[PDB]
Amino acid sequence: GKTVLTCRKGNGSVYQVHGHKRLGPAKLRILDYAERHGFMRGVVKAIEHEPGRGAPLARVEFRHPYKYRRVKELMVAPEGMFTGQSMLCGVKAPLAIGNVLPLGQITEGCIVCNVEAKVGDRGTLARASGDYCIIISHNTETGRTRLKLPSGQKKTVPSSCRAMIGIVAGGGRIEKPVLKAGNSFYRFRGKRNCWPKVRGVARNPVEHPHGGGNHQHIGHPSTVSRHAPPGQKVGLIAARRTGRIRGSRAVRGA
RNA sequence: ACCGGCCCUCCGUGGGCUGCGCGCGAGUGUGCCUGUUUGGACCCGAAAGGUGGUGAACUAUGCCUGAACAAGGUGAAGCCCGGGGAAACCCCGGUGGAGGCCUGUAGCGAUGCUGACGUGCAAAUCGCUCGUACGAUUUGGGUAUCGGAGCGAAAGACUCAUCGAACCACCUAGUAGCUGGUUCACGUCGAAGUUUCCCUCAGGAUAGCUGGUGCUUGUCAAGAAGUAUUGUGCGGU
RNA sequence: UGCAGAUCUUGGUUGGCGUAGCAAAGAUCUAACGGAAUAUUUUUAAAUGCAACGUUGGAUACUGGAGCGGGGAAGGAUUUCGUGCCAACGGCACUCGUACACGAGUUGUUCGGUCACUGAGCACAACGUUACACCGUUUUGUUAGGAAAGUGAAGGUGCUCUGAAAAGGGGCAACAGAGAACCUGGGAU
RNA sequence: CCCAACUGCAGACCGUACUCAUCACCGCAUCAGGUCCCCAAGCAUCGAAUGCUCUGGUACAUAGAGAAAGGUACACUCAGGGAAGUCGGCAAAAUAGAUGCGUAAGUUCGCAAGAAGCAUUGGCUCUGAGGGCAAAAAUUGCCAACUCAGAACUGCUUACGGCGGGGAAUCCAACUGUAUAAUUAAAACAUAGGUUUGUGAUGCAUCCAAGUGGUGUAUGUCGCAAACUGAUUUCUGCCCAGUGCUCUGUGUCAACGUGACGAGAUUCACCGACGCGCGGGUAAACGGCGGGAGUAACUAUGACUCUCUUAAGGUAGCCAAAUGCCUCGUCUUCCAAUUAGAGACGCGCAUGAAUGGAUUAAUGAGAUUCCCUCUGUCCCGAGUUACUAUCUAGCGAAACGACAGUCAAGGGAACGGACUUGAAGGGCUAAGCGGGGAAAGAAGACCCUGUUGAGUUUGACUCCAGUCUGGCUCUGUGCGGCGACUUACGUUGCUUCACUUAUCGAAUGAAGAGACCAAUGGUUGUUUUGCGCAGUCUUCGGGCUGUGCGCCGUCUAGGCUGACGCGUGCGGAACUACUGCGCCAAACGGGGUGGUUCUCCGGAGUCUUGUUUCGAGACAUCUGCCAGAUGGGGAGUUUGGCUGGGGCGGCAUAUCUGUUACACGACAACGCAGGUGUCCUAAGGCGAGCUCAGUGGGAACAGAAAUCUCACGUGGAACACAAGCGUAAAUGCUUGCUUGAUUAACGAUUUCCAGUACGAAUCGAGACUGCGAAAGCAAGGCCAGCGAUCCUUUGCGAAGAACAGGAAAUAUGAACAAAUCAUACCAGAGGUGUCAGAAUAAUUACCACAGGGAUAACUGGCUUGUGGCGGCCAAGCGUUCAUAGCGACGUCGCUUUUUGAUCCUUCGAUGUCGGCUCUUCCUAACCUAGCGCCGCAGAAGACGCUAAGGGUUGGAUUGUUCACCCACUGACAGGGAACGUGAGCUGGGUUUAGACCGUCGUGAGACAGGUUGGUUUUACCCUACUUGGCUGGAGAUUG
RNA sequence: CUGUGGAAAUGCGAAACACUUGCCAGGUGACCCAUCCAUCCUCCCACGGUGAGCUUUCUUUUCACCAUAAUCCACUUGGGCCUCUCGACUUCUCGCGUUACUCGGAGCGGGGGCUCAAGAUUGAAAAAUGCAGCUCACCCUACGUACUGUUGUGAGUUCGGCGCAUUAAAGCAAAAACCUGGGGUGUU
RNA sequence: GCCCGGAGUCCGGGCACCA
Ligand SMILES: [K+]
Ligand SMILES: [K+]
Ligand SMILES: [K+]
Ligand SMILES: [K+]
Ligand SMILES: [K+]
Ligand SMILES: [K+]
Ligand SMILES: [K+]
Ligand SMILES: [K+]
Ligand SMILES: [K+]
Ligand SMILES: [K+]
Ligand SMILES: [K+]
Ligand SMILES: [K+]
Ligand SMILES: [Mg+2]
Ligand SMILES: [Mg+2]
Ligand SMILES: [Mg+2]
Ligand SMILES: [Mg+2]
Ligand SMILES: [Mg+2]
Ligand SMILES: [Mg+2]
Ligand SMILES: [Mg+2]
Ligand SMILES: [Mg+2]
Ligand SMILES: [Mg+2]
Ligand SMILES: [Mg+2]
Ligand SMILES: [Mg+2]
Ligand SMILES: [Mg+2]
Ligand SMILES: [Mg+2]
Ligand SMILES: [Mg+2]
Ligand SMILES: [Mg+2]
Ligand SMILES: [Mg+2]
Ligand SMILES: [Mg+2]
Ligand SMILES: [Mg+2]
Ligand SMILES: [Mg+2]
Ligand SMILES: [Mg+2]
Ligand SMILES: [Mg+2]
Ligand SMILES: [Mg+2]
Ligand SMILES: [Mg+2]
Ligand SMILES: [Mg+2]
Ligand SMILES: [Mg+2]
Ligand SMILES: [Mg+2]
Ligand SMILES: [Mg+2]
Ligand SMILES: [Mg+2]
Ligand SMILES: [Mg+2]
Ligand SMILES: [Mg+2]
Ligand SMILES: [Mg+2]
Ligand SMILES: [Mg+2]
Ligand SMILES: [Mg+2]
Ligand SMILES: [Mg+2]
Ligand SMILES: [Mg+2]
Ligand SMILES: [Mg+2]
Ligand SMILES: [Mg+2]
Ligand SMILES: [Mg+2]
Ligand SMILES: [Mg+2]
Ligand SMILES: [Mg+2]
Ligand SMILES: [Mg+2]
Ligand SMILES: [Mg+2]
Ligand SMILES: [Mg+2]
Ligand SMILES: [Mg+2]
Ligand SMILES: [Mg+2]
Ligand SMILES: [Mg+2]
Ligand SMILES: [Mg+2]
Ligand SMILES: [Mg+2]
Ligand SMILES: [Mg+2]
Ligand SMILES: [Mg+2]
Ligand SMILES: [Mg+2]
Ligand SMILES: [Mg+2]
Ligand SMILES: [Mg+2]
Ligand SMILES: [Mg+2]
Ligand SMILES: [Mg+2]
Ligand SMILES: [Mg+2]
Ligand SMILES: [Mg+2]
Ligand SMILES: [Mg+2]
Ligand SMILES: [Mg+2]
Ligand SMILES: [Mg+2]
Ligand SMILES: [Mg+2]
Ligand SMILES: [Mg+2]
Ligand SMILES: [Mg+2]
Ligand SMILES: [Mg+2]
Ligand SMILES: [Mg+2]
Ligand SMILES: [Mg+2]
Ligand SMILES: [Mg+2]
Ligand SMILES: [Mg+2]
Ligand SMILES: [Mg+2]
Ligand code: NA
Ligand code: NA
Ligand code: NA
Ligand code: NA
Ligand code: NA
Ligand code: NA
Ligand code: NA
Ligand code: NA
Ligand code: NA
Ligand code: NA
Ligand code: NA
Ligand code: NA
Ligand code: NA
Ligand code: NA
Ligand code: NA
Ligand code: NA
Ligand code: NA
Repeated sequence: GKTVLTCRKGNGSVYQVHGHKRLGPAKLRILDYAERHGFMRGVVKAIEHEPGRGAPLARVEFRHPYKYRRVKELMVAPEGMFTGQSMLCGVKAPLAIGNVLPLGQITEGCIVCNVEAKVGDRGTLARASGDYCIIISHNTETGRTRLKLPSGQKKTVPSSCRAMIGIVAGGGRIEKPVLKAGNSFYRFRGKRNCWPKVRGVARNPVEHPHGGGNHQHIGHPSTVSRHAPPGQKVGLIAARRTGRIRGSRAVRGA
């Protein structure tokens, strides 16, 4: 046979991200001495749109801690951010929408976004259009905090990780029907080469495990093992169950 | 009878087997022809397999930076002015110019005549007719992804007239129980398509039929005869 | 070391045969001149030198500005110009020619490129891997466990010492992007 | 030294001609193909449509003459009828601009829509409406542009170009789009909408020979990766038994470990993970979703009942549907007539629910039926034009070419140009034509064979990457817990917890770590910080253990309490406010030392048993090496034979009996009738006694059949089994005793046969025996019942005796000895049934090669069962009467228009159904001519004779031949000619590649099932035929 | 005096309104459709002067031409802003404006000003050029010399108005080079 | 063939195959 399309994407030749018009990575500011002992004040200068992303971004301007110069950062904007607003980051920052605080300084039951999973990672959780986390409890003996992720899972992180108060802007994006193949064409223009999609049963036996036959059909169960080699692992991978879901859903993941 | 080897018995000047043994040597070197075997192997011929390199100017898809798209039809939202009504709200006339909207040039395609040509203008072209024509649109240059690999709105399509595995050189004069060929004269002889075994049934080995070289002899006849006679046996058509 | 055949190899010759044809894009006519291509006869004029070629004037007609108009890129590289010339070539013809021969022609402070920008991208150095570099990384601000700055602010001396500040090696990739100081007339071919 | 206005001098390098295309580029070429950019006039007109023209550019494409046939056309017209043509309205005709009026069902309310349909349109002369700019303003004056609406008069030959035909229905796909360059544009793909799965980064998917390597990821669940269905509306039923996927506590599974016997190799015991088994879940995972009886007041049907059975027994819906074999189903409608269309019905070979069911407005170069208009598609053809062909001037090929070119019959390799017999035939030739040359092209692609392949699949055989799992190593420090070992003290195997230096993850331009707040810290230190107590050692110098006291060692914003003590705190000087945009750098000062110059110290806290900082941490998410499972993701190879083709079937593949078999022996077929892969310690061996099957006469229950008795009884019984042969004081039956079913020095021979092996059998010699009084019989059950090389495995070569290897002691392990281990020689056993003995699953319609007429699918040839057409005899039918007309039970033929049987010709090719067109032949006579006969009154008919000269139709449905209806007629006969006729046509069907459905298969795929779409090439040669001309010749050229 | 004028929008240029690659911050480069108005230019008309065409009859007629490069100097239309009006919708429903989807106490409109963009006019260049006519005029062989002439309210047309500027789950590259300012140096 | 388990021993499992 020939190589399956799932394996060909791993080479990454014509299937890499389109990033010519992107503005760069969106991160919180570097954790330094000032943020660990006091607070730094910044000003929101502009709200900008980046192709391939749903949530808007904010340009915040700070003063350099040690030099006579200005530092410009690029972050994911929470809902309610406006131009001219003052942003405070540090252990002594107050509790308000748009501030960045250590997780141990936020009262249980608050809504946060842009949460670090490692101290100094500069934000890796709850970054999509309308997502947020919820603080559940603090453990002062071990200095750890418990969070509820947008997927419904619970995670424990060190209390020195930072987070932003509020929810990400741009929510409710997936509620509008697309109605046209042309609209999907423009949506994927800024992400990567992955659309349109051809079904496996419509291909030939040389290309896909589902191809071939005088009728269009899979001839074997479509649930495939976790240990299957690449080129054989297509269909529903290591599925614990199949079919229409009746009742309360279970929590996805491991 | 003797030499070597394996044995049996009543244990003898018994017995019975076995050797590519002995039994007054015949070998060895060289020339030449014929036969068997390996090699390119009497001459020409596959579909395949492997090692290393060259191609995205045809064509497939992504990216960067440029260019292009007559003339009409229909008439969405928003806005204006009038009426009706207790209200809620409803109605007419304008304006405006939306749409993977319609007719239709250029452009991009290729439905029918199963038209023309069919040793052509052409190793796919020509004529009418036909699809679409502000969009998932057409197009220049640059750049990125390939050979058990690349790319594909998927037809096993396309990757320089080559693709159900490209091209170039080499291993390679690849192997072929199968098809084709195989160059002077006269003379003496002259067949078989049957038996047994073989993954054997388009092929071999084996016996038979044939040729050559003879050996030992005889000469009217040995171990002669596809025939009779006499005698003596066999038989169930 | 002897050939009649292997859809055998390489040359030459051959009937078919002066045959099949040389039928898309409408079309030419006339006088004069040129040319060896005539108005060519011994044995009145027609019935015995046909047919065809270039230039100029006139006539007729086509292309019909999405042109058999005027300029460029890719590609080609003397096909450009003058004079001469008709053996072979332009599947008919040639006195014509993008044919053949002999000589000529391309001029920039300002036009295009470059000096001198970045893009999709490439891959020297450094490091790592490989039996073997002919392998990998090398723009998400950016090489390398990584000492890659050779520049020089204020100040002193005299008419040339001491040192503040600057993180992230060296290149290439656009003749349609960025950039770029000149216009008309000519009797000047 | 800086500058303004001038001025003086100098301004480097490469490109520059021409072209950019119906002749300069790529297509072998000056090729009707292809190739990016800029400039773009006048009139008609909505106009870059189309037609004509000024500027600029061309007259370059081989020409002249000129009404043959047949052709091509970006050329036309036809009376009357109007699809009767055809598979099919293919092709052509036809509608058409603008303005006014008007417009159906259905519908997602947007559309459908230009729905459908009616009317007007020329020319000329007039009239009205629609505006700007000025002024001392419902006024006056001046002036531009081309639309719209009317009136009178007058005319038509309906008159350029350009420009939708329309309607009623069924099937499929929602729509725009894509897509097999060069035979398929579609119902296929995509799409929006819907559902499911994995996954919180040390992740999921995944590239890669390898590394601190790479992609989705410049990302973070409203995300990324992997599948299925295919808009909206209304819905999506039951099954977890099978296969798969997935989640939890003890049988089995490997290395590594831990112990034993032994001198050691060897061997044994215990321990030992994932996985597989057990136990759950899961169908919008692959898939699946029944039989048989009876039963209601006429019959029918069966609401009802019973029965067998499943994991569940097809629910809502829909149907002779692109799915129904029978089948042209049955009823209605459409027509004069319908294998067609529509609407109904449903025990549906084999419909059915995201392998999606049902329905749908709009859309479609998609499939099908009907209607209006229109027509040369047809009845049935005719006339005209331009370019060819035709003749001439110039120029000038190819294909093909054994040799050649008149027929009839015959035989022949079964369809001759050549051969046999007959019949024609003077020579040369121009234009046509498609009967023959089984004409040309291409070593048949269909079918079969080869110990040839390739693409694809999986439950084939043998393996490899990837994933998971165990062991060791990487690997360090303490305090404990639970066991083990050996005579409570020492090691060790697992572990709880606390550490940090190995290692791992992340961030940062390695940008402020920890302490100073003080110990179950260290105190051998940069330039001289140690001092005691107790115990115990000593090289007599001083150590070690445990303890104390000094030293290392130290500052600070704020806030409480009594400058200065104590506690707290832990490195701190921040506009408010409810939410909204200001500037900050290259040091001021102050001390010490130098002469208000130059330097040090603060401003700006000190220190470092040292790690850049966080997180984890001796684990794995790390490195390497062994071990196990999984693993069509990938590699390699295989997938019997015979055969009235091959396949399915069968075994004629190794073997036994009777017959074919022709009176020695031998003899074929997928010939006939039957057997074999076993069974028996007795069913083997011997001695003795006896006589079987059956029949007849007799005896309580007792009978046709129980047991007893007498007689006859040539085997009619028995002998394991198939059959044949054989046997009577026995080869049979009963009984007694036994192990000849052992060993048997390589003795010889028969059968098959090569005079090989294997199996079976025959005649002997030697040992020890059995039964017999003995002679004698017996080393299986008479003849069928079985197996090479290599490899594995068992038995025999006991103990002693021999001054030496001998008649009589098995041999070797090569320098030699002791004990193990291994090997050799002889006789058996574990098996090859394809049986003289390879280790082996499918598919190809995407297909390939070498060959085969040794072999199938057409024609032809032999045959004629079957099909068709006839005779002879005469039981009966015919009011009686065998024979007007028929004729059973039987029997004799003919034909090659059916289909079978065979395999002779053709596989380096003879174009494979039907229709259209055209000619000819046959007679078994439908009509037409003339007759005989009747159950012939007339009329209409039945049967038969001579006779093939003439004739033999128009339509609906279907690809059809065939079939069946409507209508006309004198009649609507049957057949042949390579199942006449494709270089004559057509291409509907059949039979490639695309795609859908049903059934089958795990799958790739299959179906003589249904459906839609799918290049038809060449004549100029010879002959034949049709016309057209030139010209010799009687010794048919001469005598 | 130590740049300077104006209450303000912001103006003033012979050389001190000098320097600023120590440093920092902005901007230009730099990107967006369609409608409407519309540049350079083209085509039509009107006005008429040079030469040709036709003229049996008509035609104050038909045709050709009628031009101004770069560079430099000195009233309109549109946008933004300042000032005054002791500042408008006080009051049953205010006002300005576009073909068009709207704007105003966070300051409409009106008078007067400042500034930007696109044009108009005037002049230097520039008539000395170019194009036609005459060329039996005045010459002779010279490319020879004199001389004459030199309106649009139309219809098209992307330069510009024009962007924080299009459908948008689509939101329209970057850098060199250059410009200005904040601080600082400098003149008295 | 090995390990088992359940009945001198027949079945059910998990493994292993040079005549
Ligand atoms: K040889
Ligand atoms: K190539
Ligand atoms: K429109
Ligand atoms: K309709
Ligand atoms: K369209
Ligand atoms: K299509
Ligand atoms: K199509
Ligand atoms: K289509
Ligand atoms: K001629
Ligand atoms: K000629
Ligand atoms: K000629
Ligand atoms: K012929
Ligand atoms: Mg990238
Ligand atoms: Mg900062
Ligand atoms: Mg397909
Ligand atoms: Mg596969
Ligand atoms: Mg298929
Ligand atoms: Mg070869
Ligand atoms: Mg091979
Ligand atoms: Mg290309
Ligand atoms: Mg259209
Ligand atoms: Mg054709
Ligand atoms: Mg296919
Ligand atoms: Mg050879
Ligand atoms: Mg031969
Ligand atoms: Mg002879
Ligand atoms: Mg064999
Ligand atoms: Mg020769
Ligand atoms: Mg000719
Ligand atoms: Mg021709
Ligand atoms: Mg013309
Ligand atoms: Mg020529
Ligand atoms: Mg030349
Ligand atoms: Mg780059
Ligand atoms: Mg440029
Ligand atoms: Mg330049
Ligand atoms: Mg051409
Ligand atoms: Mg007009
Ligand atoms: Mg045109
Ligand atoms: Mg036009
Ligand atoms: Mg020509
Ligand atoms: Mg007619
Ligand atoms: Mg008529
Ligand atoms: Mg018909
Ligand atoms: Mg048609
Ligand atoms: Mg209606
Ligand atoms: Mg109409
Ligand atoms: Mg469609
Ligand atoms: Mg379409
Ligand atoms: Mg095609
Ligand atoms: Mg749906
Ligand atoms: Mg649907
Ligand atoms: Mg199940
Ligand atoms: Mg049905
Ligand atoms: Mg049907
Ligand atoms: Mg019909
Ligand atoms: Mg079914
Ligand atoms: Mg279901
Ligand atoms: Mg189905
Ligand atoms: Mg459409
Ligand atoms: Mg279509
Ligand atoms: Mg004949
Ligand atoms: Mg012949
Ligand atoms: Mg062949
Ligand atoms: Mg064979
Ligand atoms: Mg395989
Ligand atoms: Mg005999
Ligand atoms: Mg015999
Ligand atoms: Mg006896
Ligand atoms: Mg015997
Ligand atoms: Mg197919
Ligand atoms: Mg044959
Ligand atoms: Mg042949
Ligand atoms: Mg042929
Ligand atoms: Mg033929
Ligand atoms: Mg026949
Ligand atoms: Mg035929
Ligand atoms: Mg044909
Ligand atoms: Mg035919
Ligand atoms: Mg024919
Ligand atoms: Mg078909
Ligand atoms: Na799809
Ligand atoms: Na399907
Ligand atoms: Na399916
Ligand atoms: Na459209
Ligand atoms: Na042969
Ligand atoms: Na042109
Ligand atoms: Na460059
Ligand atoms: Na050109
Ligand atoms: Na030409
Ligand atoms: Na589809
Ligand atoms: Na299951
Ligand atoms: Na049903
Ligand atoms: Na029907
Ligand atoms: Na750091
Ligand atoms: Na066979
Ligand atoms: Na017969
Ligand atoms: Na007759």
